Amino acid sequence: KYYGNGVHSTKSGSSVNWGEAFSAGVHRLANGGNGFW
Repeated sequence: KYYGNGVHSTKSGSSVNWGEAFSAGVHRLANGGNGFW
């Protein structure tokens, strides 16, 4: 499930929600993985 299942209200930030989801996960890999590189 990706780019579709949004916890927050899409009304407020539909496009911002999708990106926010993935962006949030980056924090996990940022501690031990790729992160943003």
